[PDB]
Amino acid sequence: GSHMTFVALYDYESRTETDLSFKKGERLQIVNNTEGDWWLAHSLTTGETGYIPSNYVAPSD
Ligand code: NI
Repeated sequence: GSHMTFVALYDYESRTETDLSFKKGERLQIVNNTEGDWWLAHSLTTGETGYIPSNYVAPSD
């Protein structure tokens, strides 16, 4: 709940208001994971927030 972050595996460009654009290697907090395919995430690396494809991240663990 504050102990885990995820790492971006690939670059992703959002053209939607609510998606997050990110680069591979960013450190992300998962905010909402109620759905399996799209998660609300916050990038600690950029300070930006938005939905991400869950297949584009893996736990940093
Ligand atoms: Ni935690």
